[PDB]
Amino acid sequence: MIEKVYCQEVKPELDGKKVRLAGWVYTNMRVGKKIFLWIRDSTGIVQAVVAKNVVGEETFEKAKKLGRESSVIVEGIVKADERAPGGAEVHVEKLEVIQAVSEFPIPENPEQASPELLLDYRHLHIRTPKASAIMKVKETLIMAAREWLLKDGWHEVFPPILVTGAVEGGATLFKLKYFDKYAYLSQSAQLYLEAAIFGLEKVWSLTPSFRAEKSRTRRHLTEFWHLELEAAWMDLWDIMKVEEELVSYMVQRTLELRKKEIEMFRDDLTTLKNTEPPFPRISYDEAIDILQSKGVNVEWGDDLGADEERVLTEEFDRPFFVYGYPKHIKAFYMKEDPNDPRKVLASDMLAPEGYGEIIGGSQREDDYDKLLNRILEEGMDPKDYEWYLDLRRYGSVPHSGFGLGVERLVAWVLKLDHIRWAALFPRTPARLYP
Amino acid sequence: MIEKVYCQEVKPELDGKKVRLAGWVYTNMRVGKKIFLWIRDSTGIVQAVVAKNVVGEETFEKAKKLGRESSVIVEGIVKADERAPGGAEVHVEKLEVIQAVSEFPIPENPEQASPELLLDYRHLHIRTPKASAIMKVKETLIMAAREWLLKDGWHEVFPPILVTGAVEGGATLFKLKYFDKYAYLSQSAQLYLEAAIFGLEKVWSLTPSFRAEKSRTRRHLTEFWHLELEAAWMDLWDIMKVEEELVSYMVQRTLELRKKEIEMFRDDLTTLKNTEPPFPRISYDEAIDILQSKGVNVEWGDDLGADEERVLTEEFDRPFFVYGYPKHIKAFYMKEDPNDPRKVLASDMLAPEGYGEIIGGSQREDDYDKLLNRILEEGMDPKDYEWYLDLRRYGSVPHSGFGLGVERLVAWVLKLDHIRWAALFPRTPARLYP
Ligand SMILES: NC(=O)C[C@H]([NH3+])C(=O)OP(=O)(O)OC[C@H]1O[C@@H](n2cnc3c(N)ncnc32)[C@H](O)[C@@H]1O
Ligand SMILES: NC(=O)C[C@H]([NH3+])C(=O)OP(=O)(O)OC[C@H]1O[C@@H](n2cnc3c(N)ncnc32)[C@H](O)[C@@H]1O
Ligand SMILES: [Mg+2]
Ligand SMILES: [Mg+2]
Repeated sequence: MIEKVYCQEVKPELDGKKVRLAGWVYTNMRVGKKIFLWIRDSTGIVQAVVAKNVVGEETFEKAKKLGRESSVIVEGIVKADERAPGGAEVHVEKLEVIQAVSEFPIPENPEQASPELLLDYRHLHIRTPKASAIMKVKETLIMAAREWLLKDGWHEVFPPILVTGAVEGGATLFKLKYFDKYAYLSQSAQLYLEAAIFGLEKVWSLTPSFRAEKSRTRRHLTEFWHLELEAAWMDLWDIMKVEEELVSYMVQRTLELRKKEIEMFRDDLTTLKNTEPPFPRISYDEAIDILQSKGVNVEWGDDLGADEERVLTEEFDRPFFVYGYPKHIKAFYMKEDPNDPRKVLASDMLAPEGYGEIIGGSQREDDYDKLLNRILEEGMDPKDYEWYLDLRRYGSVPHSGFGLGVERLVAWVLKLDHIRWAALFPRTPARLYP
Repeated sequence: MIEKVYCQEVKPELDGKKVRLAGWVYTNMRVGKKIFLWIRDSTGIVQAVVAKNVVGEETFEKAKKLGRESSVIVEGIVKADERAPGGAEVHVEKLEVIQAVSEFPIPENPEQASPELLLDYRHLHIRTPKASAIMKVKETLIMAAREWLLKDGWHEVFPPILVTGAVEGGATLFKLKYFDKYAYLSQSAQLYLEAAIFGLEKVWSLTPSFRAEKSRTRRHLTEFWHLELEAAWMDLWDIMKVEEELVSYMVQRTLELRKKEIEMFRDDLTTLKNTEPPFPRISYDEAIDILQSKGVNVEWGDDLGADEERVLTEEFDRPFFVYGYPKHIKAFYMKEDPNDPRKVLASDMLAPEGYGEIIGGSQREDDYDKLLNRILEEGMDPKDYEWYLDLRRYGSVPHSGFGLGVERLVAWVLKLDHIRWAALFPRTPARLYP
């Protein structure tokens, strides 16, 4: 490959040096007698100045016709100039047009288009600066998680996606034909992580999870990226400490590295800056009282839906925990509160500013008889869970874990109006394509 | 959480210090008047010495009954002793039996069991030392890949799993009902990575890929982990350089960190040590000649199946490339060799010692008309690929990429007898459970 110079490298200190740019036309404007092509690549935008008496009539005429997203190679000499973007421009000596484009279907400001058009052309939308900024934020949050997980001594595992058991209820399970049988798409790797702690003690995975959720909200995808941890020996309170340390590190590391991208989306970084341990903790009981005090018609035992969570977040300026939920609005695998068996040792972590749940976790039931009884009570077939019950037969230990919704976290960090914008190619009940 | 001391931390320098172990009984033997419990955790095995006159009759009797995989907490004093494992043992003061076990269904040497029994109890098999060693190797290879990818400036993305297009042929596609429509499970994220290079230039993903492969070989899973890279500007020769640099780094970093685990599986590390650039490169033409010279009944134009690849590997002592395949045994998206349009600019990387293909990659067709013609020739519906064709309409650039099978790589590194042992919970046509 003939090596290129990235746009971000075009700096005043390169004055007088030859560079080869490779990228796509961002804008094309005549300035005086010259053509100014702003060329974008994955690192920035550089002004390339095309002069007729330097490149010749043929090249000059070709340059006039280059619309947005035309692919080009540009060779020229860097000139330091304070008026130019980045303080330096390229005086073009050679222009190779790879493909001229004049009708790119995403507008220069994509948010002047209908969101439905942007989704119809999602494969083109992702190359635009704001959409790409979201993907850089997403990769940085995940990089940060892996740094924290490595340092704190967790083992990464690669759990199955094709499964035979519901983790989070049958209502949101995708079913498929699998040769001579049927399989489901995993809603969560949790049960497999619970198997893995017996060999590795502290484990995590990052997997796509699948939820056949009919409701078309701004917080639900049918496919999402799910960062899950499970640990031997830890109780609910221990796992909550892990959650706040991990999320704080993810957010602070991403503030450190991606300030520029975040400032494209936020006028106020306060809640992100506030994201350090210890996070506020309220009981579900306290949540109900806060909600009732603000006029919300909620009764103890009711689920906290998105609208309840929204009002609740008004009282907080950073992520916070709600803990100790009524048993029967939570999943079958959760350990009862030994002080009050009406409740389970569950906690959710909610983001402020209306975003609501980003993590769901719990301490797991570690008693065989109790777990089996709960499976039966929920109308589940113990045969589908025999292997999971085995974990309570062959050296059971107390353990806890949780799952983080990566897109939910990205949506809060960037104050997105819909979770879909945090997925490279979002999947929702009416959207499968591109 | 009351803090524990990991088995690996029990060292002679801790002589006289109190420790709290937490783990599972590995062996239980009476030695003289005492009970020696070897306790395993995720980091090793420590000898815990239980003396009747120290712990009392009740505890001593409980200790006698602890079989393999009994879960225990042990508090005691470290004593340096050269006869003990790791040069140090724990003199037990307190033993808490969490759950006594006597009938763990995996034998102490698992390979004395039928592989079918181990798979039936896969959730228990994964906690055993060899199986856990495979998972530590797998996580280290992947950690190494991410280190290399970060340093070399690639962006991580999170592509879709629910899709509408075959990347690697319709024969191995899983189909499912998706609300009012149908979806497929991704065979490969490649086409989406190709969209993403227009914004990010150099991208990668690690995703589960799904292949409805009926043939029950030792090299095929129906679900596998797929590390894929795609890069603007790079041709086939460029991407081959990336492949050998990445794989060499993965293997060398894993040799550095996981020598102990690898030596559980290999008597000879030579081929791993040999894995540094430049890898040998032979053309498909050369491969055919080598094969014909060794008596293999292969004709130019024929696919190189697993048995052909096996014989071919005999001539190599490290991974190697085969390049320049006949067009019609390769996928629709591959760029024709401009010097010889009977061929495409494809290469596979084969592991030695009979393992065969670990990477499939190519330069991609970047001309709209050629790609459309190929889609039509293969009986594919251009409507399902309109968005992919769009990438050749809106600023097309030359580009190349590849996919690495993580389990295939692990199987070669550890000289496994079947790829299934490299998956946490393997999926094959007859195996969906646990
Ligand atoms: N390992 C565990 O303990 C996780 C547990 N088994 C679990 O699946 O919990 P959830 O609360 O359903 O999901 C966990 C998180 O996953 C996200 N999530 C859950 N459903 C989601 C959906 N339909 N779309 C997008 N994100 C979704 C939310 O952030 C939620 O807090
Ligand atoms: N991004 C790309 O260019 C990849 C390309 N779209 C692709 O899917 O190529 P394959 O050669 O089919 O698969 C790539 C690798 O994926 C692995 N693989 C492919 N099929 C596999 C299977 N059924 N089981 C286990 N591993 C399998 C093999 O290592 C193979 O070399
Ligand atoms: Mg939840
Ligand atoms: Mg292949």
